[PDB]
Amino acid sequence: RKPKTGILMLNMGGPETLGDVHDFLLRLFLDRDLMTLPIQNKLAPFIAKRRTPKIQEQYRRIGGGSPIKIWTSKQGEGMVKLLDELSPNTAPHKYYIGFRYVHPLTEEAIEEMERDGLERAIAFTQYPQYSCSTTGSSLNAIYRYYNQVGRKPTMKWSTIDRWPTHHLLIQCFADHILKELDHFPLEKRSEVVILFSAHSLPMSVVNRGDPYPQEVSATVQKVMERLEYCNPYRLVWQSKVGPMPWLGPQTDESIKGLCERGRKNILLVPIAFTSDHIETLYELDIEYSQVLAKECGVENIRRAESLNGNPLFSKALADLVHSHIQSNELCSKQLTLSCPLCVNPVCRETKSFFTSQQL
Amino acid sequence: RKPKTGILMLNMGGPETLGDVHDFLLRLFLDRDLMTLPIQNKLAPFIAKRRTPKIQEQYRRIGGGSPIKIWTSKQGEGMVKLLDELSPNTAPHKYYIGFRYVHPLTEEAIEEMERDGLERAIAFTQYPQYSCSTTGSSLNAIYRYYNQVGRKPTMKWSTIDRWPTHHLLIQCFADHILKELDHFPLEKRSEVVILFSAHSLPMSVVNRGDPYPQEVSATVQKVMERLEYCNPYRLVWQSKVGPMPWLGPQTDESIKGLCERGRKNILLVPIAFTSDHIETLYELDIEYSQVLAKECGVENIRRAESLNGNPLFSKALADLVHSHIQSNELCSKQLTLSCPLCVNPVCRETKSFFTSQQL
Ligand code: FDE
Ligand code: FDE
Ligand SMILES: C[C@H](CCC(=O)O)[C@H]1CC[C@H]2[C@@H]3[C@H](O)C[C@@H]4C[C@H](O)CC[C@]4(C)[C@H]3C[C@H](O)[C@]12C
Ligand SMILES: C[C@H](CCC(=O)O)[C@H]1CC[C@H]2[C@@H]3[C@H](O)C[C@@H]4C[C@H](O)CC[C@]4(C)[C@H]3C[C@H](O)[C@]12C
Ligand SMILES: C[C@H](CCC(=O)O)[C@H]1CC[C@H]2[C@@H]3[C@H](O)C[C@@H]4C[C@H](O)CC[C@]4(C)[C@H]3C[C@H](O)[C@]12C
Ligand SMILES: C[C@H](CCC(=O)O)[C@H]1CC[C@H]2[C@@H]3[C@H](O)C[C@@H]4C[C@H](O)CC[C@]4(C)[C@H]3C[C@H](O)[C@]12C
Ligand code: FES
Ligand code: FES
Ligand SMILES: [Cl-]
Repeated sequence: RKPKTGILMLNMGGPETLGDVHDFLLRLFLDRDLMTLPIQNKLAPFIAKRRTPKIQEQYRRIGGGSPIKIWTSKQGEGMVKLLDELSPNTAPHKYYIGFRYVHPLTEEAIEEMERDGLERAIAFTQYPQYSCSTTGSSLNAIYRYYNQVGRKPTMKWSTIDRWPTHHLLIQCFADHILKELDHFPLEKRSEVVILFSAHSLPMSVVNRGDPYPQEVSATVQKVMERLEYCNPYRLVWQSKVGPMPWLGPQTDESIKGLCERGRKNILLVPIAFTSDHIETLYELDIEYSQVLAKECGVENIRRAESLNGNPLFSKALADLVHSHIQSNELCSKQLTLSCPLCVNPVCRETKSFFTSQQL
Repeated sequence: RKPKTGILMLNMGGPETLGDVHDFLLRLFLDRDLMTLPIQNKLAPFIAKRRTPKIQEQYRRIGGGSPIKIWTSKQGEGMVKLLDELSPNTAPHKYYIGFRYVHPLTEEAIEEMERDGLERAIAFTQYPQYSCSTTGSSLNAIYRYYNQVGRKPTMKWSTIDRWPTHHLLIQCFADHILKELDHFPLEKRSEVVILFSAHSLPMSVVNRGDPYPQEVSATVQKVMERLEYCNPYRLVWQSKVGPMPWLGPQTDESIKGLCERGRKNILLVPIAFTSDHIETLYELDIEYSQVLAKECGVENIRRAESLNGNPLFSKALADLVHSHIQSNELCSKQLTLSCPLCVNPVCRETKSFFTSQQL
């Protein structure tokens, strides 16, 4: 039996091996939805080859590459098997992986989606919190596809563009946090500082009105509420890159700063990206961690697990697709509003694309 | 009969008349908990004198002054009256007004709380979201007082240092928003953009690790969930003041930007300060409102009411004190953690002051 309802899972993806790094950065620095540079078509191929060594080193430090493709597939299969039982009417359900910077590319997934002749297609972002640089770009890619190809869609599109506070997403964070808290000495458990750490954004993106900072902040509050504020916490921002101003406090500074002030037990929480990724300076570079413990007497710096393959996550995914199908909405109301200082002509077009879909 | 349980309502206060503007600014720029300047004791008087004209002008544009004292008394009386019934064991209760920069000063209130012979004092901040420059300074003032009169408290202190998501606070916001939405033509309601507007913080305070932006974001999300995301929204920051970088987007530029992009109906919501204050450029300056109205034809720009006299607010204030008293907590868990990059040695002393209190 042919597939009825297709679920396109959107993410930036990641280099499978250190060999895939160059082409990851290449596509990344070419993404005008993410950034605009002078003579970009020529500077991109450069910067990519230029930073490849550095990025290659960082991925080596965490296993040799990104496991996103595998976790997404395993999560997708778990979502589908549950979707076939939850909503018989829209079954069979089939999932497609739509990575932005590496194969299987977004356009490739759409292209294949068109061929299987689906009745309904769902652009399901894998970023719980919305940013024009993440979800925005993935959704813009879909619009850019049909327009670069020159023809209209042959299936009904809709989208789950954000889910910063989905009750089952919150339950998974709380569970992973409790699980890691148990790894600290029993007599220090209540002194542990929970440090929520999300990827920073350049202030120029924040200042034009990106909704990301506000949604990440909302996820954090729901998690602490579920945990009944058992420990103190802070929302900090990691991996800023370059010399320009980025939203702080930086995770690096915060850990050092916190240690210089007596807090020896820290629990980092990946609150805005659901799969493993590049870690922070004090977790990786061993030379810096020594100086740290030698002066501040750092006791424990731990990191909660990523929602990788927790089966309770698949239940979160399927529950979202199910609700979406039952509500008949084409996108959240937040998507109908562009950033106050948006200067990307494609944003409006992508918006209209989804609000204008049939059914 | 004498007062048993005293409730100290903390806030920055405000100039009652245009004549009280100088001393207000004076005490403000002298606040070391708010900002640190070189030879501050000399520079403060100058800055205060140099800005009084502009601030007097601003307050005149809104009626000639701030009504914070009157509204706080009203809410205070309503809170006390409701407590005496909710908590008979701690009754009778008495509210005191502790403004930071104008009479009745924080110190004046504490000094009077002693004389009344209270056997319990509650430092209750009127800012739902915590910032070191707001609630932090007012709490630091309580510690700075006893550390001046060289003596110790004759009563037991405790504090309600934050309440960003108190359910009755959320209901009030949603009620005022719905009520204001009705003032727009009904054929345009669903298109009204809800602009939550909170006072900005300098980027140096944000990067230091101030919890304010994350708590304000939490209030926003709670309010929108309560309204069913009936309209699109954005959290923006107002009253920048100065040349240095502050957290954006700025309310002024967001309104201009939103209008330049076809969003004609905007609803402004004062989400982080519960009483009337200085408004934005497009609400005051008539020269700008016109340019805006004709360069990009804006239809309606309205501001929801401040949670001034709404009785449901008094009920929120009372429900908080009651819950606080029955939980037996001395402060929130969050107060036990200082900012990652704190450089104010008084902060941790203020912390110990509250966590070390009897019972
Ligand atoms: C401008 C910008 C913005 C943004 C945003 C963001 C968000 C919201 C999220 C995110 C993410 C990310 N990224 Fe992001 N972002 C950016 C960027 C970037 C770059 C450039 C890169 C590559 C690396 C280097 O250094 O080069 C990235 C990248 C990135 C990735 C990979 C990395 C790691 O670390 O792992 C991640 C996952 N990013 N992101
Ligand atoms: C640095 C800083 C920080 C901060 C924060 C804050 C928050 C969180 C909240 C707030 C508030 C306020 N303020 Fe604030 N702040 C600041 C500041 C300031 C100043 C300088 C002033 C006076 C005015 C002028 O211009 O000078 C103020 C001020 C202020 C007041 C008065 C105004 C109006 O607008 O009305 C208000 C209410 N503040 N705020
Ligand atoms: C000027 C432009 C930013 C323009 C803008 O923000 O509006 C910035 C962004 C990318 C930068 C370039 C990239 O960082 C790659 C190169 C880095 C070298 O250290 C300087 C030359 C170099 C070629 C940079 C020149 C210049 O600083 C660029 C081109
Ligand atoms: C960090 C990287 C340069 C790396 C390198 O030279 O090795 C530089 C080059 C292109 C830069 C970006 C582009 O200049 C476009 C944006 C310009 C804004 O002022 C900051 C964010 C912004 C998104 C920049 C972030 C950062 O400074 C980038 C990404
Ligand atoms: C140098 C000092 C900041 C020191 C520090 O951060 O460690 C800053 C903060 C307050 C500033 C002063 C205030 O802004 C008041 C004046 C403003 C004028 O535009 C310049 C002179 C002026 C007198 C400023 C001189 C200088 O930039 C000051 C004194
Ligand atoms: C706006 C005001 C000067 C007003 C005037 O000259 O008429 C200046 C003088 C003191 C300055 C503050 C002080 O320099 C202390 C802080 C320094 C940080 O770098 C920015 C925020 C910070 C809080 C400054 C905000 C703003 O630039 C202030 C408040
Ligand atoms: S950059 Fe946010 S809608 Fe275009
Ligand atoms: S500045 Fe935040 S605790 Fe001191
Ligand atoms: Cl829009």
